[PDB]
Amino acid sequence: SKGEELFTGVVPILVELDGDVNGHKFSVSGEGEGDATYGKLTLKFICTTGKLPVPWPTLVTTFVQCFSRYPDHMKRHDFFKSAMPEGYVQERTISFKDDGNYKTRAEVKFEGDTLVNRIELKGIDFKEDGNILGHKLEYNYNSHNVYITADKQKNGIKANFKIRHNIEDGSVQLADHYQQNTPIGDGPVLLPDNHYLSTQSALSKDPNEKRDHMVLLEFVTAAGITH
Repeated sequence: SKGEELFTGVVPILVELDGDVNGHKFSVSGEGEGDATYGKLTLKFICTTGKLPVPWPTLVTTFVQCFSRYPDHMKRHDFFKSAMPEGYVQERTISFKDDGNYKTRAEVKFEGDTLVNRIELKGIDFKEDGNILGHKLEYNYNSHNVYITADKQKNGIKANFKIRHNIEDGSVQLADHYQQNTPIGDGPVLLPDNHYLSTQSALSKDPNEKRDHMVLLEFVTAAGITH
């Protein structure tokens, strides 16, 4: 795609989110950069409204799959870069097993040379002292497979996957994800064969930062297609 050529180097990223979870309103701003050549993301997020009212890990998937590394032989399956620069809408329902749900709608597109992810998040049905509103999730992150399929009538894609959040008692909080993405612009986009993105993420803190924040280092590779 022409879109692909926009990602051969390091690209600066901005993330802006506004959220309302059970009437707790909040905002997050993030900055960093992506290097799709290496499937690599580096960002720092800051809650600008005070304390974040949900655990940071629960927002990772919401906070730019155009930075995944597509092997050369899988170039024809990279919807995400093909929609650039005009971008794509990304919508999800995230269902926290035996707790509430997030519904997210985001638009991912270039503003100048910067790749931007603008998100609105709404959370309902949460338990006041469940794992989310009760802040019972560990500050860490597991490795997943994101299963993608074409969604031809939308000129886009779907994804379906299961995120695992470790709980501080040693258990696990499942977050089922269902995702749909729709291109914004009028150039041709790539409608892929079924495949998956293999993810890994490391969460950390900046020792000099006293605002509520998250540092994220993430690597993602497309897989599941041999030729």
